[PDB]
Amino acid sequence: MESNLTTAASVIAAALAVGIGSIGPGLGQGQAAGQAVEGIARQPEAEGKIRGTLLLSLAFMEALTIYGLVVALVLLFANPFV
Amino acid sequence: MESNLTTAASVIAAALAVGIGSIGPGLGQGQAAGQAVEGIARQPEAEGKIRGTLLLSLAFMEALTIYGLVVALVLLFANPFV
Amino acid sequence: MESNLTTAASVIAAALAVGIGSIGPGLGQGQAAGQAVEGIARQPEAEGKIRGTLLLSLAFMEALTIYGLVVALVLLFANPFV
Amino acid sequence: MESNLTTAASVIAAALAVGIGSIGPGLGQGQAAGQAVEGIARQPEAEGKIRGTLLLSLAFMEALTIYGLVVALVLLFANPFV
Amino acid sequence: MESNLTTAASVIAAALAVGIGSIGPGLGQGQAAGQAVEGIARQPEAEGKIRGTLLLSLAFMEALTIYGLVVALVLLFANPFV
Amino acid sequence: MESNLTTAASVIAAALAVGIGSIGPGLGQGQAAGQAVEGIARQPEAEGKIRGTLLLSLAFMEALTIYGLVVALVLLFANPFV
Amino acid sequence: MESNLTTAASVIAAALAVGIGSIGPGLGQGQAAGQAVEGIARQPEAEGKIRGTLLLSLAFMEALTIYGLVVALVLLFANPFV
Amino acid sequence: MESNLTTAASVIAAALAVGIGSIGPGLGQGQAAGQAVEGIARQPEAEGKIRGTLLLSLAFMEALTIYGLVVALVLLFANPFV
Amino acid sequence: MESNLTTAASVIAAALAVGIGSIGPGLGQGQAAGQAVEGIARQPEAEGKIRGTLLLSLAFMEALTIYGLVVALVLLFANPFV
Amino acid sequence: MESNLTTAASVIAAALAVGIGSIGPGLGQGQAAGQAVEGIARQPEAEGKIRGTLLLSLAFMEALTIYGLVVALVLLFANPFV
Amino acid sequence: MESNLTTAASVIAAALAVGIGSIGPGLGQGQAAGQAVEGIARQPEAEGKIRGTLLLSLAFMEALTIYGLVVALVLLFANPFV
Amino acid sequence: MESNLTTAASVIAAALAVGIGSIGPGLGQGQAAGQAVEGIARQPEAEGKIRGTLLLSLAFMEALTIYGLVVALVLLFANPFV
Amino acid sequence: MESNLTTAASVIAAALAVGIGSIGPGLGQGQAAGQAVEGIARQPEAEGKIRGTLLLSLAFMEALTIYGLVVALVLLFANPFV
Amino acid sequence: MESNLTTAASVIAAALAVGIGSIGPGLGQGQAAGQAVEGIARQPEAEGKIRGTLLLSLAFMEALTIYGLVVALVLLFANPFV
Amino acid sequence: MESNLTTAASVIAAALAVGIGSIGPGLGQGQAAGQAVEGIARQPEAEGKIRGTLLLSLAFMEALTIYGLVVALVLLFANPFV
Ligand SMILES: OC[C@H]1O[C@H](O[C@H]2[C@H](O)[C@@H](O)[C@H](OCCCCC3CCCCC3)O[C@@H]2CO)[C@H](O)[C@@H](O)[C@@H]1O
Ligand SMILES: OC[C@H]1O[C@H](O[C@H]2[C@H](O)[C@@H](O)[C@H](OCCCCC3CCCCC3)O[C@@H]2CO)[C@H](O)[C@@H](O)[C@@H]1O
Ligand SMILES: OC[C@H]1O[C@H](O[C@H]2[C@H](O)[C@@H](O)[C@H](OCCCCC3CCCCC3)O[C@@H]2CO)[C@H](O)[C@@H](O)[C@@H]1O
Ligand SMILES: OC[C@H]1O[C@H](O[C@H]2[C@H](O)[C@@H](O)[C@H](OCCCCC3CCCCC3)O[C@@H]2CO)[C@H](O)[C@@H](O)[C@@H]1O
Ligand SMILES: OC[C@H]1O[C@H](O[C@H]2[C@H](O)[C@@H](O)[C@H](OCCCCC3CCCCC3)O[C@@H]2CO)[C@H](O)[C@@H](O)[C@@H]1O
Ligand SMILES: OC[C@H]1O[C@H](O[C@H]2[C@H](O)[C@@H](O)[C@H](OCCCCC3CCCCC3)O[C@@H]2CO)[C@H](O)[C@@H](O)[C@@H]1O
Ligand SMILES: OC[C@H]1O[C@H](O[C@H]2[C@H](O)[C@@H](O)[C@H](OCCCCC3CCCCC3)O[C@@H]2CO)[C@H](O)[C@@H](O)[C@@H]1O
Ligand SMILES: OC[C@H]1O[C@H](O[C@H]2[C@H](O)[C@@H](O)[C@H](OCCCCC3CCCCC3)O[C@@H]2CO)[C@H](O)[C@@H](O)[C@@H]1O
Ligand SMILES: OC[C@H]1O[C@H](O[C@H]2[C@H](O)[C@@H](O)[C@H](OCCCCC3CCCCC3)O[C@@H]2CO)[C@H](O)[C@@H](O)[C@@H]1O
Ligand SMILES: OC[C@H]1O[C@H](O[C@H]2[C@H](O)[C@@H](O)[C@H](OCCCCC3CCCCC3)O[C@@H]2CO)[C@H](O)[C@@H](O)[C@@H]1O
Ligand SMILES: OC[C@H]1O[C@H](O[C@H]2[C@H](O)[C@@H](O)[C@H](OCCCCC3CCCCC3)O[C@@H]2CO)[C@H](O)[C@@H](O)[C@@H]1O
Ligand SMILES: OC[C@H]1O[C@H](O[C@H]2[C@H](O)[C@@H](O)[C@H](OCCCCC3CCCCC3)O[C@@H]2CO)[C@H](O)[C@@H](O)[C@@H]1O
Ligand SMILES: OC[C@H]1O[C@H](O[C@H]2[C@H](O)[C@@H](O)[C@H](OCCCCC3CCCCC3)O[C@@H]2CO)[C@H](O)[C@@H](O)[C@@H]1O
Ligand SMILES: OC[C@H]1O[C@H](O[C@H]2[C@H](O)[C@@H](O)[C@H](OCCCCC3CCCCC3)O[C@@H]2CO)[C@H](O)[C@@H](O)[C@@H]1O
Ligand SMILES: OC[C@H]1O[C@H](O[C@H]2[C@H](O)[C@@H](O)[C@H](OCCCCC3CCCCC3)O[C@@H]2CO)[C@H](O)[C@@H](O)[C@@H]1O
Repeated sequence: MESNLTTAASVIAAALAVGIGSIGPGLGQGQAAGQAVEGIARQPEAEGKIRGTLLLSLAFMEALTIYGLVVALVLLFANPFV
Repeated sequence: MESNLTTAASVIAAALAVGIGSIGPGLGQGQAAGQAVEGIARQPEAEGKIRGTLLLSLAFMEALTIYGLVVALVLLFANPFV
Repeated sequence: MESNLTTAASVIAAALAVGIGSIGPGLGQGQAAGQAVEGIARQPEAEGKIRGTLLLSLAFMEALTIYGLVVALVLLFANPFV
Repeated sequence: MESNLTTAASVIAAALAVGIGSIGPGLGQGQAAGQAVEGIARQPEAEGKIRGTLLLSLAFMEALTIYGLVVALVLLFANPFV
Repeated sequence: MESNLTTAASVIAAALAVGIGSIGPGLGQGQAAGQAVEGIARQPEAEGKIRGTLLLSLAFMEALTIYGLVVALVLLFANPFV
Repeated sequence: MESNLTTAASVIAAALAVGIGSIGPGLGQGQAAGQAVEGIARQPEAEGKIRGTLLLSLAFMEALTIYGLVVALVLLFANPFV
Repeated sequence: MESNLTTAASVIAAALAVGIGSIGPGLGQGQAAGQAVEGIARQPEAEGKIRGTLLLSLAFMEALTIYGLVVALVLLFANPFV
Repeated sequence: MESNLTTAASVIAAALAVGIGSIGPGLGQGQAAGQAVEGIARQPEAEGKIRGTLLLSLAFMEALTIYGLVVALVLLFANPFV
Repeated sequence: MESNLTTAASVIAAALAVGIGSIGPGLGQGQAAGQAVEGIARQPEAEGKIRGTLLLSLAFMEALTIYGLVVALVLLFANPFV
Repeated sequence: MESNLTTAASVIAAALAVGIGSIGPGLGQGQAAGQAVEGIARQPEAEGKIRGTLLLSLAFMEALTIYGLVVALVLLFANPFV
Repeated sequence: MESNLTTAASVIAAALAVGIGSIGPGLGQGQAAGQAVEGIARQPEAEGKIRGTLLLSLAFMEALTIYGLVVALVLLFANPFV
Repeated sequence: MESNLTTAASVIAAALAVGIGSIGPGLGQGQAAGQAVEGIARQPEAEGKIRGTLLLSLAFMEALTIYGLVVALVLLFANPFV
Repeated sequence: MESNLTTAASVIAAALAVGIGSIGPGLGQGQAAGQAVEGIARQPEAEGKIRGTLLLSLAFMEALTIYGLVVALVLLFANPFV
Repeated sequence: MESNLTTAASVIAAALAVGIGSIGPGLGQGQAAGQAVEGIARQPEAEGKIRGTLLLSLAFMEALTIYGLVVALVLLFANPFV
Repeated sequence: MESNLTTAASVIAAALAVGIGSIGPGLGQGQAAGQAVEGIARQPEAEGKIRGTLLLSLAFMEALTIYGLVVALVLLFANPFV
C-alpha cells in the first residue's frame, strides 16, 4: 500500500480528467444528435447522408473525453511517479 | 480496515467522477431525445429512422459517463495505491 | 463507532455523487418529456411512437444518476477501506 | 451525545444529498409540466394521452431526488460509521 | 445548552436542506403555472383539465422541497447524534 | 447571554434558510404572475378562471419559502441545542 | 456593549437575510409588472382586472422578502442569544 | 474608538445589505419601466393607466432595497451590541 | 493614523456599498432607457409621455444606488465606531 | 511611506469601487445607445428627440459609476483614517 | 526600493481597476457599435446622425474605464501612502 | 516511488490540461456538426461540400484539445523536473 | 535580481491587467464586426460608411484594453516600488 | 530530481496556459464553422468563397491557443528559472 | 536554478495572461467570422468587401491576445526582477 501526496493527487486527477472531460463533449453530442434527428424528420430521404456525417462528428467529440480517460488510466495503472 | 489521505481522496475522487461526469451527457441526452419525439410527431412515418439514429447518439453520450463509472469502480474495487 | 477522515469523506462523497449526479439528467429528462407532450398534442395519433421513444430516452438518463446511486451505496455498505 | 467529524459530515452530507439533488429534477418537472398543460390547451381531446405520458416522466425525475433522500435517510437512521 | 461541531453542522445543514432545496421547485412551478394561466386564456373551456394536471405537477414539485424539510425536521427534532 | 459555535451557526443558518429560500419562489411567482396578467389582457372574459389558478400556484410557491421561515424560527425561538 | 462571535454573526446574518432575500422577489416583481403594463397597453379596457391580479401577485412576492426582514429584526432587536 | 470584531462585522454587514439588496430590484424596476414605455408608445391614450400601475410596481420594488437600507441604518445608528 | 480592523473593514465596506450597489440599477436604467428611445422612434408624437414616464423610473433606480452611496459616506465621514 | 492594514484595504477598496462599479453602467449604456442608433435609422426624423432622451439616460447611468470614483478619490485624497 | 503590504496591494489594485474596469464598457461599446452599423446599412442616408449619436455614446462608456485608469495611475505615480 | 510537490502538481496539471481543454472544442464541434446535419437535410445535394468543410473545422477544433493531451503526455512521460 | 512580495504581486498584477482587460473588449469587437459584415452583405453599396464607423468603434474598444497593457508595462519596466 | 516551488508552479502554469487558452477559440471556431456549413447549404455555388474565408478565420483563432501552447512549451523545455 | 516566490509567480502569471487573454477574442473572432460567412452566402458578389472588413476586424481582436503574449514573453525572457 502507498499513501503520499502524489498517490492522492493522482486519484483526484484521474477523476477530474474524465468528470470535467465529459462536460463539453457531453453537451456537444446532444446538440448534433438533436439536429440530425430533426433533419431526419425533415428529409427522410436524406437519412443515410445525415447518419453518416453525425457519426463522423460523434467520433471527434468522444475522442476528446477519451484523452481524459487515457490520462486517468496512466495515473492509476501506468503511474510514472507512484 | 485502512485510513489515510489517499483513501480519503479515493472516495471523493470516486463521487466526483461519476457525479460531475453526468452533467454534460445528461443535458445532451435530453436535447437529443426532445428533438427526436418532436421529430416523430412531425413525421410519424419516419419513427424508425429517428429511433435508430437516436439510439446511436444516446450510446456515445452514455459511454462518456461510463468512463467516469469505470474510474470510480477502479478507485473502489481495484485501487492501485490503497 | 469509528470516525477517521475516510468515514467523513465517505459520507460527503456519497451525498455529492447522488446529488450532483442528478442535475444534468434531471434537467435533460424534463427537456425530453416537454417535447414529448408538445408532440402528443400536435399528433395524438403518434402518441405510442412518441411514448415509446421517450420511455427509452428516460431510461438512458435515469442510468446516469443510478451510477451515482451505486457509488453511494458501495461507499455506505461495501466500503473498501473503512 | 457523540460529536466526532463523521457525525458532523453526516448531517451536512444528508442535507447536501437532497438540497442539491432537487435542483435538477425541480427545473425538469416544471419544464415538462408546463409543456403538458400548454399542449392540453391547444389540444384538449388529447388530455388523457398528455396527462398520462406526463405522469410517467414525472415519476422518473422524482426518483432522481428520492435517491438523494434515500442516502440522507441512511446517513441518518442507518449510519454505517457513527 | 450543548454545543459541538455536530450541533453546529446540524443547524447549518437544516437550513441548507430547506433553503437550497427551494431553488429548483420554485422555478419549476412558476414555469408550469405560467403555462397554465396562458393556456387557460387560450382555451378557457379547458380550464378544468388544465387546472387538474397543473395541480398534479405542483404536487410532484412540492414534494421535492418537502424532502428537504423532512431532513431539516429530523436534524432538529430527532437528531440521531446529538 | 450565550455565545458558542452553535448559537453563531444558528443565526447564520436562520438567515440563509430564508435568503436562499426565497430565490426560486421569488423568480417562480414573477413568472406565473406575468403570464396571468398577459392572459387576462388576452381573454378578459377568462379572468376569474385565471385569477383562480394563479392563486393556487402562488400558494404552492410561497409554501417553499415558508419552510425556510419555519426552520429559521425553530432556530431562534425553539432551538433544540442552544 | 457586547462583542463575541455570536454577535458578529448576528449582524452578518441580518444583512444576508434582507440582502440575499431580495434578489428573487425583486426580479420576479419586475417581470410581473412589465407584463401588466404591456397588458394594459394592449387592452386598456382591462386595466382594473390587471391592476387587481397584479396587486395580488406583488403581495405574495413582497411577503417573501418580508420574511427575511423579520429574521433580521429579531436578530437585531429580539436576539435569543445575545 | 472601539474596534472589536462586531464593529468590523457591522460595517461590512451594512454595506452588503444595501449593495446586494439593490441587485434584484434594480434589474426588476428596469424590466417594468421598459415595458411601460414600449407600452406608452403603442397606446399613448393608455399613458395614465400604464403610468399609474408602473408607479405602484416601482414602489413595491423600491421597498425591497429599503429594507436593506433600514438594516444598514440600525447597524450604524441603533446597533444593538456595539 | 489609526489602523485597526474596523477602519480597514470600513474602507472596503464603503467601496462594496457602491461598487455592487450599482450593478443592478446600472443594467436596469439601460434596459428602461433603451426601450424608451426605441418607443420614441416608433411613435415620436409620444416623446413627452415616454420621456416623462422614463425620467420617473430613472429616479427610482438611481436611488437604489444612492443608498449605497449614503452608507459609504457615513462609513467615511460620520463613522460610528472609528 | 506609512503601511498598515487600513492603507492596504484603502488602495484595494479604491480600485474595486471604480472597477466593479463600471460593469452595470457599461452594459446598460451600450444597451440604451444600441437602441438609439437603431431608432435613429428607423426614423431619422426623430433623431433630435432620440438623441435628447439618450443623453438623459447616459447621464443617469454615468452618475452611478461616478459615485464609485467619488469614494475612490475620498479614500485616496481625503482618507479619514490614514 | 519599497516592499510592504501597501505597495503590493497598490499594484494589484491598479491592475484590477482597469481589468475589471473594461468589462462592462467593453461589452457595452460592442453592442452600440453593432447596432449603428446595422442601422447604417438600413438607412445609409442616416449615417451622419447615427455616427454622431454613436460617438456621444462611445464617449460616456470609455469614460467609465478611464476612471479606473485614473485610479491606477494615482496608485503607481501619485500614491498617497507609499 | 518518488513523491514531492512537483510530482503532485504534475499529475493534477496533466488532468486539468486534457480535462478543461475539452470544454471549448466539445461545445464548438457539436455546434458545427449540428449545423452540418441540418444543412445536409436542407440541401442533400450539397452533402459532399458540407461534409468536406465540416471535417476541416473538426480537425482545427480537435487540434486545440490535442495540445492539452500533448502537455499531459510530456508531464507524464517526459517530465523535465521529475 | 530582486524578490519580495511586491515584485511577486507586480508580475501577477501585470498578467491580470492584460488578461482580464481583454475579456470585454474582445467580445465587444466580435459583436461590432459581425454586424458590420452582415451589414455589408445586406447593402454592399454602403461598405465604406460601415467600414468607417466600424474603425471608429474598434479603436475605442481596443483602447480599453490598451489601458491594461499600459499598466502592465509600467509594472514591469517602470515600477515605482521595485 | 529537483522539486522546488517554481517547478511545481511551472507544470500547473503550463497546463493552465493551454487548458484555459482553448475555451475561447474552441467555442469560436464551432460558431464560425457552423455558420460556414449552413451557408454552404443555402448557397452551394459559394462553397469556395465560404470555405476560403472560413479557413482564414480558423487560423486566427487557432493561433490564440498556439500562444498558450508556446508558453507551455517554454515553461517545460526552455524554462528560464528551473 | 533559482526558485523564489517571484519565479513561481512569474510562471503562473505568464500562463494566466495568455490563457485568460484568449477567451474574449477567441469568442469574438468566431462571432465575426460566423456573420462573414453567412454574409458571403447571402451576397457572394460582396465577398471581397466582406472578406476585407473581416480581415481587419480579426487583426484588432488578435492584438488583444498578443498583448498577453507580450507580457508572458517579458516575464519569461525579459523579467525585470528575477
Ligand atoms: O509528513 C511526512 C510526509 O510528508 C510528505 O508528504 C506529506 C506532506 O508533507 C503533507 O503536507 C501532506 O498533507 C497535505 C494535504 C494536502 C491535501 C491535498 C488537497 C488537494 C490535492 C490533494 C490533497 O501529506 C503528505 C503525506 O505524504 C511525504 O510525501 C511523505 O513521504 C512523508 O512521510
Ligand atoms: O504530519 C503527520 C503525518 O501525516 C501524514 O499523513 C497525513 C497528512 O500529512 C495530512 O495532511 C492529512 O490531513 C489533511 C486533511 C486534508 C483533507 C483532504 C482534503 C481534500 C481531499 C480529501 C480530504 O492526514 C494524513 C493521514 O495519513 C503521514 O501520516 C505522515 O507521513 C506524517 O508524519
Ligand atoms: O481517528 C484518528 C485518525 O486520524 C486521521 O485523520 C485525521 C486527520 O489527520 C486530520 O487532518 C483530520 O482533520 C482534517 C479536517 C479536514 C476536513 C474534511 C474535508 C473533506 C470532507 C471531510 C472533512 O481529522 C482526522 C481525524 O481522524 C486518519 O485518517 C486515521 O488513520 C486516524 O485513525
Ligand atoms: O470537547 C468538547 C467538544 O468539542 C469537539 O468539537 C470541537 C472541535 O474539536 C473543533 O474542531 C471545533 O472547531 C472547528 C471549527 C469548524 C467550523 C465549522 C465547519 C463546518 C460546519 C460549520 C462550522 O470546535 C468544537 C468545539 O466547539 C467535539 O466535536 C465534541 O465531541 C466535544 O465534546
Ligand atoms: O484530532 C482530534 C479528533 O479528530 C477527529 O475529529 C476532529 C477533527 O480532527 C477536526 O479536524 C475537526 O475540526 C475540523 C473542522 C472540520 C470541518 C468539516 C467540514 C465539512 C464536514 C463537517 C466539518 O474536529 C473534530 C472533533 O472531533 C476525531 O474526533 C478523532 O480522531 C479525534 O478525537
Ligand atoms: O475555545 C473555547 C470554546 O470552544 C468551543 O467552541 C469554540 C471553538 O473551539 C472555536 O473553534 C470557535 O471558533 C471557530 C470559528 C468558526 C467561524 C464559523 C464560520 C462559519 C460558521 C459560523 C462561524 O469558537 C467557539 C466558541 O465557543 C465551545 O463551544 C466553548 O464552550 C468553549 O468555551
Ligand atoms: O480561543 C479563545 C477564546 O475564543 C472564544 O471565542 C472566540 C472564538 O474562539 C474565535 O474563533 C473568534 O474569532 C474567529 C473569527 C472568525 C470571523 C467570523 C467568520 C464568519 C462570521 C463572522 C466573523 O472570536 C471569539 C470571541 O468570542 C471564547 O472567547 C473562549 O471560549 C475561547 O477560549
Ligand atoms: O478588541 C479585542 C476584541 O477581540 C475580539 O475580536 C477579535 C477576534 O478574537 C479575532 O479573531 C479577530 O480576528 C479575526 C479576523 C476575521 C476577519 C473578519 C471577517 C468578517 C468581516 C470582518 C473581519 O480580531 C478581533 C479583534 O478585536 C472580540 O470581538 C472582542 O470582544 C474583544 O474586545
Ligand atoms: O503595528 C504596525 C501596524 O500593524 C497593524 O497591521 C498589521 C496587522 O496586525 C496584520 O494582521 C496585517 O496582516 C494581515 C494580512 C491581511 C491581508 C489583507 C486582507 C484584506 C485587505 C488586503 C489584504 O499586517 C499589518 C502590518 O502591515 C495595524 O493595522 C497598524 O495600526 C499598526 O500600526
Ligand atoms: O489582535 C490584535 C488587534 O486585533 C484587532 O485588529 C487586528 C485583527 O485582530 C487582525 O485579525 C487583523 O488582521 C487579520 C486580517 C483581516 C482581514 C480583513 C478582511 C475584510 C475586512 C478588512 C480586513 O489585523 C488587525 C490589526 O489591528 C484590533 O486592532 C485590536 O483588538 C488588537 O490590537
Ligand atoms: O513582517 C514585518 C513587516 O510587517 C508589515 O507588513 C507585513 C505583514 O506583517 C505581513 O502579514 C504581510 O504578509 C501578508 C501576505 C498577504 C498577501 C496579500 C494577498 C492579497 C492582497 C495583496 C497581498 O507582509 C507584510 C510585509 O511588509 C510591515 O508593513 C513591514 O514594514 C514589516 O517589516
Ligand atoms: O515575516 C518575515 C518577513 O516577511 C516579510 O515579507 C514576507 C511577507 O511577510 C510574507 O507574507 C510573504 O509570503 C506570503 C506569500 C503570499 C503569496 C502571494 C499571494 C498573492 C500575491 C502573490 C503571492 O513573503 C514576504 C517576503 O518579502 C519581510 O521580509 C519582513 O518584514 C518580515 O519579517
Ligand atoms: O524533502 C522532501 C521533498 O519535500 C518538498 O515538498 C514538500 C513541501 O515542502 C510541502 O510544502 C508540501 O506540502 C504542501 C501542500 C500543497 C498542496 C498542493 C497544492 C497545489 C498542487 C496540489 C496540492 O509537501 C512536500 C512533501 O511531500 C520538496 O518539494 C521536494 O523537493 C523535497 O525533496
Ligand atoms: O521554505 C522552504 C523552501 O521554500 C521554497 O519552496 C517551498 C515553498 O516555500 C512552500 O510554500 C511550498 O509549499 C506551499 C504550497 C505551494 C502551493 C502552490 C500553489 C500553486 C503553485 C504550485 C503549488 O513548498 C516548497 C518546497 O520547496 C523553495 O524550495 C526554497 O526557497 C525553500 O527550500
Ligand atoms: O528562496 C528563498 C526566498 O523566500 C521568499 O519567498 C518565499 C516566501 O517567503 C514563502 O511565503 C513562499 O511560500 C508561500 C506560498 C504561496 C504560493 C504562491 C501563490 C501564487 C503563485 C505562486 C505560489 O515561499 C517562498 C520560497 O522562496 C522570497 O521570495 C525570496 O526573496 C527568498 O530568496
